[PDB]
Amino acid sequence: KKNVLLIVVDQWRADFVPHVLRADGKIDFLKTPNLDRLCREGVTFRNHVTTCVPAGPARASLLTGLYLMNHRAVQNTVPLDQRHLNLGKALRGVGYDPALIGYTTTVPDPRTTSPNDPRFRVLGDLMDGFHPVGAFEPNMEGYFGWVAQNGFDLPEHRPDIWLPEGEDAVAGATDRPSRIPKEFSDSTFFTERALTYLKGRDGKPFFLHLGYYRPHPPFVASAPYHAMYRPEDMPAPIRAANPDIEAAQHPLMKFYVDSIRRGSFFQGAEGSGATLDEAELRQMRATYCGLITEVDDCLGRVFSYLDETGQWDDTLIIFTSDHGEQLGDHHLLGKIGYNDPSFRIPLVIKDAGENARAGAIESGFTESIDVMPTILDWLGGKIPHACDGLSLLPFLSEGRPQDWRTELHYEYDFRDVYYSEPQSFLGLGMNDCSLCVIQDERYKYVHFAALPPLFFDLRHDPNEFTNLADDPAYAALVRDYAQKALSWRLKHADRTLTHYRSGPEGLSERSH
Amino acid sequence: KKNVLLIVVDQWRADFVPHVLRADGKIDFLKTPNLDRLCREGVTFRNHVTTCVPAGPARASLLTGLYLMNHRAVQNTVPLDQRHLNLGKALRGVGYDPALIGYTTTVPDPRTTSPNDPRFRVLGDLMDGFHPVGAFEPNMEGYFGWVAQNGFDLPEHRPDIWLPEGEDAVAGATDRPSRIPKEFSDSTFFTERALTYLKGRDGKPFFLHLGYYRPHPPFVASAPYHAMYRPEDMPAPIRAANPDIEAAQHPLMKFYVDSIRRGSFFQGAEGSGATLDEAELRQMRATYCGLITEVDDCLGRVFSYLDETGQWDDTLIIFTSDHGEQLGDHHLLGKIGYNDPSFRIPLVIKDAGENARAGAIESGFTESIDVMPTILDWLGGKIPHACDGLSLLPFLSEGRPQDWRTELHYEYDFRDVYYSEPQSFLGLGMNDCSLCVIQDERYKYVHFAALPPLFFDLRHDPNEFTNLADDPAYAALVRDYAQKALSWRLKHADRTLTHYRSGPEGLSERSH
Amino acid sequence: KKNVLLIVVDQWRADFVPHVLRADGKIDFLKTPNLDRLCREGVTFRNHVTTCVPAGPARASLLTGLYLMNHRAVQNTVPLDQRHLNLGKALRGVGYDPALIGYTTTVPDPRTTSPNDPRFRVLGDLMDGFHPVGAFEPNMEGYFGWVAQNGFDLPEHRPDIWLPEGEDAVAGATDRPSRIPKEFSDSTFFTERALTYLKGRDGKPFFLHLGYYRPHPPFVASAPYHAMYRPEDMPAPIRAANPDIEAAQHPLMKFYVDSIRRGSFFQGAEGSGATLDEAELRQMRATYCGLITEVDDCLGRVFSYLDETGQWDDTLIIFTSDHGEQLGDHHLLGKIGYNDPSFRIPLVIKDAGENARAGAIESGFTESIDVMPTILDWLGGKIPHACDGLSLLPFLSEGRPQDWRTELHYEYDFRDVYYSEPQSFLGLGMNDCSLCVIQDERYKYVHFAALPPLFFDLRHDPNEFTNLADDPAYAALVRDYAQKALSWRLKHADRTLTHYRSGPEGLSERSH
Amino acid sequence: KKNVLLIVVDQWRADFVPHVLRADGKIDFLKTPNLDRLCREGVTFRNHVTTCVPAGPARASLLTGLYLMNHRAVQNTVPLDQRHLNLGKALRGVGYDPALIGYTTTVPDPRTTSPNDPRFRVLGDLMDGFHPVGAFEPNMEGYFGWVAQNGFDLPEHRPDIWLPEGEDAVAGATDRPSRIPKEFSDSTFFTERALTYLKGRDGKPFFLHLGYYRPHPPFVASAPYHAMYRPEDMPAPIRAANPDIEAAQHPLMKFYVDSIRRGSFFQGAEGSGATLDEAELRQMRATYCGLITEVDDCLGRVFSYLDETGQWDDTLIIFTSDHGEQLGDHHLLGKIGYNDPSFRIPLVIKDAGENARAGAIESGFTESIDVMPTILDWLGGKIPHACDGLSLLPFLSEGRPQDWRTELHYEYDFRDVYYSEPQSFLGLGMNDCSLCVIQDERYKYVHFAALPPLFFDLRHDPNEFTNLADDPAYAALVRDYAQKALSWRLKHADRTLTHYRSGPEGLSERSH
Repeated sequence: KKNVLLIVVDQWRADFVPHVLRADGKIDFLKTPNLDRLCREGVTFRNHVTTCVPAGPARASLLTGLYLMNHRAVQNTVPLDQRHLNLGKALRGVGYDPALIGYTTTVPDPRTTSPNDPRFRVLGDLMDGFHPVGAFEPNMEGYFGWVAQNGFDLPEHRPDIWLPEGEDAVAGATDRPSRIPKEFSDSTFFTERALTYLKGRDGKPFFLHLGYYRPHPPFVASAPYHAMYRPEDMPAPIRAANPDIEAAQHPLMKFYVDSIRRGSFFQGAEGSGATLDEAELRQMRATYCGLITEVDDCLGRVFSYLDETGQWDDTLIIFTSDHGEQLGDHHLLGKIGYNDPSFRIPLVIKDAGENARAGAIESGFTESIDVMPTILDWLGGKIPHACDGLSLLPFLSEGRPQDWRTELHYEYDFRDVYYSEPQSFLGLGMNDCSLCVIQDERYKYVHFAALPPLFFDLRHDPNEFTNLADDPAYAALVRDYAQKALSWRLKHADRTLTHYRSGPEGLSERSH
Repeated sequence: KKNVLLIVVDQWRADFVPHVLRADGKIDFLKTPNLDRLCREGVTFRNHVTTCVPAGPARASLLTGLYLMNHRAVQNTVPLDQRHLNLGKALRGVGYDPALIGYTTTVPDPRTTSPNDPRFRVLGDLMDGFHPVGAFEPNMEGYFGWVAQNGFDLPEHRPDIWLPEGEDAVAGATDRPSRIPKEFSDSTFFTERALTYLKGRDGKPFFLHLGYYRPHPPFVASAPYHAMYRPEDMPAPIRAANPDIEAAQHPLMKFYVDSIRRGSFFQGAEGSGATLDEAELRQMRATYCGLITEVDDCLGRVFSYLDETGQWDDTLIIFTSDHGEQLGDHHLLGKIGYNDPSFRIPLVIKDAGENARAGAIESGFTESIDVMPTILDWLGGKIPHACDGLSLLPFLSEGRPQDWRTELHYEYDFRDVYYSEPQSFLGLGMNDCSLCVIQDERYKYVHFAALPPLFFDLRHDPNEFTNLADDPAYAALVRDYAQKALSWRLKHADRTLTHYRSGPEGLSERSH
Repeated sequence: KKNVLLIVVDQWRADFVPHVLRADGKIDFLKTPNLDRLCREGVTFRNHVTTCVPAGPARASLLTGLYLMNHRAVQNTVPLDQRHLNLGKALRGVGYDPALIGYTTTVPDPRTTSPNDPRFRVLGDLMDGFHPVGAFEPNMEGYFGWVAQNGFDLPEHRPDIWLPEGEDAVAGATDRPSRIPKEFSDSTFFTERALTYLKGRDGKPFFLHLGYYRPHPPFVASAPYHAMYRPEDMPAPIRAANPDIEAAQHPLMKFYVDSIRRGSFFQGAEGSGATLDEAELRQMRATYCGLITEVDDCLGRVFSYLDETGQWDDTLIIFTSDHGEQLGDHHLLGKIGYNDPSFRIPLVIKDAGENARAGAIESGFTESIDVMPTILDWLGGKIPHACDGLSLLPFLSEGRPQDWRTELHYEYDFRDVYYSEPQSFLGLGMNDCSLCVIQDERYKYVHFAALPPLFFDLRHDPNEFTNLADDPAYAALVRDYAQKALSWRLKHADRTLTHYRSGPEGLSERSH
Repeated sequence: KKNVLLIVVDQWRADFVPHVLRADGKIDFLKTPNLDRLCREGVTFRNHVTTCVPAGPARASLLTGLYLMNHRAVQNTVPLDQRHLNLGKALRGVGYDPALIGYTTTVPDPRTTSPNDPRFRVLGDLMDGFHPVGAFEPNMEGYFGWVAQNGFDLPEHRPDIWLPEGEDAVAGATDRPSRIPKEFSDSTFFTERALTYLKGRDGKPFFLHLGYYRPHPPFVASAPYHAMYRPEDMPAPIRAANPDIEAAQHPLMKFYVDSIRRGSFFQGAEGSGATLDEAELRQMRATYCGLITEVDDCLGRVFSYLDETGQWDDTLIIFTSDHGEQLGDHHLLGKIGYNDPSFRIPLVIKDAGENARAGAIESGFTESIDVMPTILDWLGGKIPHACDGLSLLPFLSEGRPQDWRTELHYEYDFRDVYYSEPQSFLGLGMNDCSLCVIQDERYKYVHFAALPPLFFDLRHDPNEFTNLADDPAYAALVRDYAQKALSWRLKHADRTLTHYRSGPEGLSERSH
């Protein structure tokens, strides 16, 4: 039997992975023993990125194997064209039920449904082609129903379960637990769904997308996770001397430094993200780590079931996140812009049976578009023609292919959506609000469609504080990176039908 | 606020409705206090039929408002063409989430998905366009997972929970409970799903299809429902002197009398349905009533939640079944052929607020195709052009429209499917294995595509034992009924585009 | 090489076929030597019918192999659903270019094109999937352009080329030629298109739909065709003693007797069709025969090219009409209602090489739905599942299959269209304005959806003057015919997906 | 009334436009009095380019308003995805019949038709959505049929009409006429189709795509066009000292210099294009000019009809070409690679009525993608969201918009097709065989996906002989152009659905 468990957490940064911290002789300041098991048994990818943010775009890339340039689900609230083949439909093509827990944050194609469809009132709903066995549901109704049915009385505004405990609590970064017990947390919910699904399968081959919401905000944790980590033990946020000097690097930086609000990160909180002080940021980070360890605890329950039923060694397990989180870096909160911490994400893969490269940490450059092709390759399917990504399976056996990519790529589109509208500030039209990034071990280039470009020397400036793009002494380098990214664009134009040929012998296909 | 609760039970006969029994001065030999509440508050339809059987075809009609002649999902295991507009998609068109609990038994259109799709391994899966919030799942995996997660240990073959209690139990009609406790029954499962969904909604307007599996077989009940009714208190089965004399009426009757097996009705049972004796049939009926009262008990929990939250008077509640059940009538078990008990089904409708016709029992002839138009009319939508059914709303206020139908209609297709293959016995090709029925208070005509027709005088022969179709003295009557059914065929040809017109002023539509 | 020439004339009656007239010892009062060649070399079908009228519906049946009950292009100006597979697309499936001359009178599916599409201003345009190589074009623009480019000056209203010659001419049935020379006639036009297409092919395998407009009205002929036949030599029209006694048979008869206008049949004419006298009707018939012989002359040019290039013996030639013409019968002009002369049409088929049944006249009952399956069978394709018709090829070799149909069937829908609106007169809604007909050598039954039925004894009443349906002594017969037609309905329900099955081994198909 | 005549010639270079030659004080060495009329009455665009070559890709751009990056019809023989809205369908959306003469060289989408479709045996057939009124047809069957029907006897291999006259003629560049009389030329054919269509319209509003094949090769002309121009009077070809020094600039240059054959340009000719001597090249150019003047003569007939019927002042006339022709430049023949002469094309536009800018010559940078939006804007339609081009109408009135593009762009894909397969030579995979170009008055940058880039200083090196891209002193410039092209890529990502938004008020659209 072959099973696939695709664990997709939300908003979990690549530098919050203990196996890699320990590899580099850093303090592993959070605990994730179950993720650590996967790392010991599998391959940990240390230069993995999501190809776009935030959740909608990122999950479109993950679940289609396409760049944002191809999928066009460019922001939350923007439709995903039905024409793209997604992992759910592809899994049906190899005889697998595409069972899904969590959410995909997918807006339907308006050509396919009524303009009155309630799916158009929310950020996104379930992507067509999956089989939902544990949905969050829009407005988290699935979760809240489950809490209510478990007999826990909810407040009148149900997200107020995430206010810190106590009538006197000040909303924001907090050393108080949330107002929801651990047993009724969202992470418990998703886990119970997983266990229910796996028990229903009763040994039959499975695919399961196991989605967790955490550590997405609000940054508040059920007891005792809220108190598990000390703020002084957390890595310091990396940021310029003040928000104004930060914002000076680029107009998009300025937009987000100015506009991000604390209430988008802590339930009920007032004020700007940028004005959080170091102590507050450290508490936030400790809470974030609490959330992370709550997921890991829950994963241990899923893993225990696989072990007890003798399915662990038959399961390909992929752990990843949809995207990262600034976590105060550069005066930002969230997953926006162009900085590494918004895009870099974990990826750990444990093959079936004893893995050839168990415990290895891979520096080859991998992108979230690669995960769908990997899964399909593993299950013996054809990788669709149209995918931009490649299978990672060679990494599990012999290593990085000679001809593998030599740069990481990602994209961000910041056109106006109902809750964040930078266009007027920036002076831009809707189709001119994007950027792409290309990077390697040495240099990072950020190319904006209609704003200035950025270029960082990552050996000297690993935290991206010193734009060099407009320095004449760097002209040849910036040229070279603009040129690599331009080649990337041309190599990734849509491939739907481009292998077909008419000719004297009729319709054919080209394979090379 | 306007809500819709569409309760769809499975295999529940119209003559197992206490309100109607009492109206006709019969003993109401089963208890259904919650259904009785709906009857007291709403309109009970006493001449309602499903337009086809079994579950797949019936639910296609229910959920599209189409005859089988139009929907073509002619048997279980036969695809439903994606072109038909179903209630789920139509509900999205009026801004409602099409939440569904239970199942639809729908085989996908092969033009829309891979031939490898696991949905093609089972009878049917969920119909496209619904939002599942409590699926049985193929092979009842949803249920069995929920049982397992609740900590109940299941047997190795999970349907063996429906063997009668005790190692010594003889499989078949039984006075022993099943091996599943009430708290872990399927009806409990669907109810918990309903309550979870409604609690998640938290007062917001809803549509919910609340599906129950019971009283579908196996005819075994959790304690103490197995013992709730005495076999001597049940209505006697209505059948000919012996199976051979029964089978003589028609070749299709003979097919089913000969082939139906007890193991399709009682878990693990051996032998033919037809050879059950009167005592066995009475026990089966008592068990069936047990199952029915277990549903009604569960409905009381859903209704209690609506009452406690003040939503009862804002909810249109429709109770119906997908089809009926022979229950030993005519030596048959199941939902097959042409007899009234396979097609006649409950229908009770309680409008929002104090109903103008509360407690009324309606004799107007209504068909399951009418339910979708009723729901959409009630929610202020347009009834799609293509529907064969009409809205029932006039019945809730002034009564039967002057121009309402004056005959009931239904259809059955018996072409070969993997578990029941009458073609070779009958001598027929696949496109020649159907019948249609037309009836009124006086006469019933059964027209077969390629076998002999049947005609019953229902005043003299209410139980359809004496075919008159080949009696010359009935030629004018049979003529008249063949002619009504033929007019019916012509009046119901597909209406997808037939209202459109080209002409000098361009494209238009005709409304009358 | 295998070629197919499908010649489709318009409005040509089956009883205007000399080979059959001579077979029955009648005077062959018109000349058609080229059609007579096909008859001598092939099989002439004497009981062929179009399954519906007028041109749009008839050509939908011809070009899809579907009954009107399935195709739903129920009247002129009503869309043809894109879902039906037509002969053009099927021909592409066997590697043939679906070249077409003439017209198909097809209204596009509004779901496929803008509501502003100019194709919605006319009766119909070209059916999707054909390759036009000689279109009439809407409003006959293709023709009129060709005339103008040939240097003939057209009148200001271009159809006035069909006024009889002379300023003093009275419009109507005429012994004067039209105002267009033979060399610039429509039949010359289509022929020149054919020859141009065949010369372009230069021996390569072809399919060609060679459409002629004639003998469709206006009943006026280029010289000397207008004078070729004497009115006294024509068959007398068959009609009741006066229009009122005619109209009494049925309300639909009354509608058409009352409403048909002469200007729909003769350019510029005033007055009712019904009031034409016997002399006028005889002239009309002589003109009609003139038109027919002009087509036959033109066919001789196409046939001469096939002969000179050695392709005759490699070509399957099918000659047929879209429908017939009342030609004064029953006080009617046109193709309407239920009478034999509107539906009965020629069919002659000459196979490649020396035909086994050369010169034979076939009485087996054949329908226009059979022609598409015949063509595809001949070219080695699969007959689509969805076709209602069957291949005629067995008739060319061994004869009528044992299991061939034993009745002829056709349909007419008379719902309101911009130029003919019987609904208010009849008292009917749009979906209640149809009939179907079933007949054999002895009896004819006409079943109306919502009007009275008709039944004729064809041995005693070959011209359908004496309705017997309401005669009690005929109850068993009418019963029997209503019953055959009802079986026909059930046997012909849509077959798109009904051969597919889910089951344990996955998706399969049933072949029998 | 508003009419549109879109004249699309084939293979006509921008520097073969007399009005522009005379404007720049050059000898106008060819005569085109009818094109000159349009120039005197309208606006001549002197910096117009096709966005890709050869014919298939170019006509996809022209007829969709999309870059090659979006349409993906990347080479001849590669399918055009049905999802793109083309001008034919858009014209139906404004109530215009999309009449077309010539050809579109469009390979159908294989998801839409059988793999056996004969349209897959040729380079391309007619694009879906047009109404053909004068097709060349695959293999020019339409033309050759018309010749044959006109009574001209064709040779056994019909393209041998383009061998030079005389049994002794050497195939290649020639001072002999072709073997087809002027009256039976292809340009006469298209013209007769136009006149036939316009006469059929009889004053009603029209759209007509009037396609000419000439001056596409074979470079041989009917008498006396073959002798109309002296070889010594032609502009000299611009090329390096020898083919090897030419080929050294870039591997793609080398491919084409090496592989192009004379038989692709002159009927029956042997040998390489590159080895033609100056005299031969001059003759070729004189023949090419002959072909051009034959088109112009034919246009005068169409224009005469518009004048005689009083429609000239009601017609928007757009004259353009699908692409250019190297004509010996850079040792090349054809439309390949990256040089200006393959991409630069005429564009002249005469508005209805007396034009505000009659006689003006516009230097604003315009691209073939702009033509569809112009036509639709002119006819009062919405420009589709998805178009990459913009309407040119502002140029006809006030001039170049302030915010108009400041660079020209084009693309070439050279992946393997049946007749030209550079991949193995180049060492490339199929999705790595493309380039894009960006240019302005001063500099030209050619960016290859997987080969070296090129950069020209057009003031010093107008004929693109000196690549500077690898010169360090040009690093900042090449950077700047790579960066403009990269911004171009990002600004032109697919726009199908990217204006839609979900949100609290339901589905909406963003306009800015």
